[PDB]
Parts: sequence; C-alpha cells; structure tokens
Amino acid sequence: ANLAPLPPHVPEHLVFDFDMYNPSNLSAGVQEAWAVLQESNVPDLVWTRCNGGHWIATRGQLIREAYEDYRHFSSECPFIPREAGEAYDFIPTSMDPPEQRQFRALANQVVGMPVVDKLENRIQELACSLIESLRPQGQCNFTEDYAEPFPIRIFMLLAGLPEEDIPHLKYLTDQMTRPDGSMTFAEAKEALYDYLIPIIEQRRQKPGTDAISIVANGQVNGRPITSDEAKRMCGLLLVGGLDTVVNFLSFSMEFLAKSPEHRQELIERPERIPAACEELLRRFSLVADGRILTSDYEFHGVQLKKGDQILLPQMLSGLDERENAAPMHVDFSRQKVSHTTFGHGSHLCPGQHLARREIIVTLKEWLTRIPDFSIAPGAQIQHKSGIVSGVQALPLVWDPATTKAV
Ligand code: HEM
Ligand SMILES: CC1(C)[C@@H]2CC[C@@]1(C)C(=O)C2
Ligand SMILES: [K+]
Ligand SMILES: [K+]
Repeated sequence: ANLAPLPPHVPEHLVFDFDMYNPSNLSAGVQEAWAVLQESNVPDLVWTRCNGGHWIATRGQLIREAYEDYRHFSSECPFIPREAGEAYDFIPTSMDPPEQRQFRALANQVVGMPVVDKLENRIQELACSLIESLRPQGQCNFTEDYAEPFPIRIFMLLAGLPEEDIPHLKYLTDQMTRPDGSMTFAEAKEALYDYLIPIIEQRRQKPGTDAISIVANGQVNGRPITSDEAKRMCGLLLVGGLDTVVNFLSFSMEFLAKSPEHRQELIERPERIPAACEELLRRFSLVADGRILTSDYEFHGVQLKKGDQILLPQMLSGLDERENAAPMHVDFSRQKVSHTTFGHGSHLCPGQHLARREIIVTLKEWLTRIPDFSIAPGAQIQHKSGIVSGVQALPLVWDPATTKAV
C-alpha cells in the first residue's frame, strides 16, 4: 500500500505497519484497534512504514519516559505525518522548556480552574438546558445534539466568539486531527489563523475578559506578546476546545448506552461519578501525538536517529495491562487508575479541569433526567482514528415516560 521504504538505521524486525489514521482493527472499536500494538509478540518500540514512516512507543513506561525527556524528544514537530508536524507551530505545544513556559502560563490563565469556577453556572445551565430540550423527544443523534454543542458553546463563550462561526471552526479543527483528505493540516491551520488574526488585532487594543483578549494582551519574555504569537496560541486553544471533550463524551455515552449496569451504578451511587469519570478517561482515552528526535539517541536498545519522528500514544498508557489489570474492563471501583489521557511531561493538559467538569456535569445531569437509554435498534457504532479519535455517530433512543425534569 502506502508504505514508505524502511530507512537504513531501522531494524526490519521492529517493523509493524500501524496506520494511526485508519488502523486495521477499527471495526472492533478505535481503542481496541490501537490495543493491537500491545499484543504478546509486539515490541515495546516499533516502526511503522505508514504515513511517511515513524516510531511508535507501545507501552506506558516508554511513553511516560519519552514525554519527560524533552531534551531528546522535542515537541517542535509533534504531528505525523512529517509535513503536518513541520507546519505545526501552535504555541505553546510546539515549544520545549525553557521557551514554552512563558506562553504556557498564559494559556493556563485562560483555560485553568479559575476560569472553570467563573463558568460554573454557565456550564451547569447549558447542560441542563440542552438535556431538558432533548428529553421529551425520546431520541437524539448524540454527537451532534449534545457532544458537540455542550462543550463547543461553552468554549465559544470562554473565547468570546460568536456561535454563528461554529460550523466553520469545527470543520477546520477536525481537518487537523482527522483529515478527510480535502485539505492538508497546513491549509487548515492557515485558515484558522486567518480567522483569528483580525479578531486578535481587534482586541489587542483593549483589555477584555475573554480568552482571546487575554492572550492578545499578554506579556511574555518581558514584552507584549505579538499578534502572530497570540495567533499561534489561540489556534491551539480553538483546536483544544472543539475536538477533545466533544469526542470523549460520545465514547462515554456510547458505553453507558450499552451498559445498563453501569448506568444503574452511577444512578444509585452518585458519589462514584468523579471516580467513574477517571476510569472512563482511562478506558476511552483518545489522543495520540508525538515528538521528534533532536539527536541520535539509543532508547531502550533501539537506535533512534536525529529527525526521526516518534508517536507516543497518550491513549495507550492506560490500556497497557502492565499498568492496569484487565485494561479493557470498565471498573468504576478500579484501584489505582493509571493513565496519561491528558498527556505527560511539561505539556500536561491545562484544560483537563474544564474537561472533567464538563464530563462530570454531563454524567450527573444526563443520568438525572434520562436514566434509561439505549443505542438505536440495529445501529452499529463506527469510530474514526487520528491525532484525536472519535465516534462518527451515536443514535440514541429512550422512552420519554421514563425521563425526569428538575
Ligand atoms: C478530554 C479532553 C481533553 C483531552 C483528552 C486532552 C488531552 C491533551 C493532551 C494529550 C495534551 C498534551 C499533548 C502533547 O503533549 O503534545 C493536551 C494539551 C493541551 N490541551 Fe488538552 N485535552 C482535553 C481538553 C482540553 C480543553 C477543554 C482545552 C481547552 C479549553 C485544552 C487545552 C489544551 C492546551 C492549551 C494544551 C497545550 C499545553 C502545552 O502545550 O503546554 N485541552 N491536551
Ligand atoms: C494533541 C492535542 C490534544 C493538544 C491540544 C489540541 C491537540 C490536537 C494539539 O495539537 C496539542
Ligand atoms: K533497515
Ligand atoms: K513545527
């Protein structure tokens, strides 16, 4: 197929042609498809000839180790394929410490817990409002009726952007994580940057309370942040707010719709919701990006070459049986829930608190009003793989009579 010729320094015995954008066992579930990389005879570190050719760490131990060693594993070129990785200049993700820190502080300021607290009521209100509106219908296309609008509307509120632009922005964001082939990562990035620039210059004048104004008026390296730097950071924020929680919610709801027993557990023991959120985050982890070698380096007996790209699937750590016994089994009472769903190292997701709030509010408010629901009859759920994996569609059904209003 589209396999790049094996490079001279890469041993043939370490070859495993995994395609992160279309894994072979996708029909069994995306997490299950990636899990093949953790089967008995698969090395801890393999090389796939797919997507231009790149390494793939398959165990949590290596993934964590690599994300900690930024001196060897630089985030300068974090995306596969290389062309996308080279065009990827988002801030602060494309930067390594010490350079990353000043920009990371600003990014954290606009999506951190203090912001979540400020938005507590908006988040709560939107969830209840959306659910109450769907409740009497007895059915919904979950991905588009809730998974997308709930977190996206909250983010647009946070960023101070008009909801009218959602279709446009969500489309561009997806092209950077799960390209449909209509455009390159670079074209999508430039389109998003072009959307943001006029807004940034517009707000760079007066101090605002929205994320874009705060970024545009930030101070980094003892100077005002430039409009271009603000652009590089805001683009990252847009992608982070429009294509992460959105997909995770669908993996979680798909699971709940297929498991009455787990729905009942949370209905009867609501105090377990926080823990359930964490276990779902482990089992349905969905991100996978990587790093690039800054110099020749021997890692776990494997000769990595400067310029080599290495995928470090955040998704795989928690599915690693070496980290969690019976990894594919969802156990809300699981002891020592281990995962790197939000990343590891200096780039550990600063938006994870907003994410957990949206997930926990969804679990609480959905089960409170629509405790009983199932996958539409005859429906077969399809997943999609990429930098961020997702659910193509999730048709749900329920008897309106069983629903409750608050
Ligand atoms: C379930 C939801 C989420 C998941 C699984 C997730 C996952 C991740 C991961 C794996 C990284 C590190 C990537 C790397 O090391 O290259 C990251 C970075 C980041 N995330 Fe999230 N994220 C989520 C939600 C959010 C939300 C809601 C926002 C925005 C409002 C956000 C904003 C960011 C930002 C700004 C970074 C870059 C941090 C840096 O480079 O220092 N994330 N996220
Ligand atoms: C890997 C990510 C989840 C992280 C935030 C959005 C994302 C797709 C990036 O480009 C950095
Ligand atoms: K070789
Ligand atoms: K780059």
